[PDB]
Amino acid sequence: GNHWAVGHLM
Repeated sequence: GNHWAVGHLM
């Protein structure tokens, strides 16, 4: 679906 919380790596 939507990419709400994805890819939170600095």
